[PDB]
Amino acid sequence: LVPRGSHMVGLIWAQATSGVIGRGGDIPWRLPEDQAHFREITMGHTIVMGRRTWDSLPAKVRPLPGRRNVVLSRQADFMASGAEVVGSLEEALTSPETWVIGGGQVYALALPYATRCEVTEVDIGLPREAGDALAPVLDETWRGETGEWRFSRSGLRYRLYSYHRS
Ligand SMILES: NC(=O)c1ccc[n+]([C@@H]2O[C@H](COP(=O)([O-])OP(=O)(O)OC[C@H]3O[C@@H](n4cnc5c(N)ncnc54)[C@H](OP(=O)(O)O)[C@@H]3O)[C@@H](O)[C@H]2O)c1
Ligand SMILES: CCc1nc(N)nc(N)c1OCCCOc1ccccc1CC[C@H](O)CO
Ligand SMILES: [Cl-]
Ligand SMILES: [Cl-]
Ligand SMILES: [Cl-]
Repeated sequence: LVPRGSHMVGLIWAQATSGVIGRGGDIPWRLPEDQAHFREITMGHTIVMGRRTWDSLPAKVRPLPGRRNVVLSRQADFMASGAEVVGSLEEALTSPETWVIGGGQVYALALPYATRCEVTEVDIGLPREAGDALAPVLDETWRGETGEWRFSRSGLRYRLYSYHRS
């Protein structure tokens, strides 16, 4: 339904209400429904991530299956078995559809080129702390849909946002 020849760049992240997305090299909650949602949006596309986000993935689950994994690093010799390692976004965004999957630093690099954001908001009270990874703050050029709150099996509630721009 989209004519060929374009390069869609999307950002996808899950945040606490505060904007925190990462802490102690991990995501500070677990939400299997967000894992399923993440897999559904990114499946079959290129995924780009920072080196710390690659490191945050358990060895037994990376590279993420069904997707072209791209890792951004300033270390040319970085070992990312099953993934491409790139030194800038200049050649990371060549696929028809690329999803930037974190973390805090890489969202900021890629935001200027993005036309979709898929956000999971988790209703957990985590005030920002020194060294937290934080979500980008979208400006007024973004528009989109806010989903209904839903309870996960753990009792945490969450909701999905789908943002778009030209
Ligand atoms: N809740 C979510 O949705 C979500 C998603 C993803 C990650 N996370 C969490 O976010 C945290 C990690 O995020 P983060 O901001 O600390 O790190 P990150 O963005 O994942 O990775 C940063 C690394 O990327 C490389 N990098 C950054 N800028 C670069 C540039 N201009 N050129 C070349 N390479 C560059 C550098 O790797 P080198 O040091 O190797 O040079 C830098 O250390 C973790 O806690 C993770 O669990 C959360
Ligand atoms: C699911 C976390 C997440 N959610 C959204 N909405 N956006 C993201 N960018 C995002 O991060 C993806 C990178 C971190 O991946 C983690 C971290 C902890 C648990 C599970 C995963 C998924 C990894 C594979 O599902 C198992 O191989
Ligand atoms: Cl996955
Ligand atoms: Cl950050
Ligand atoms: Cl921007």
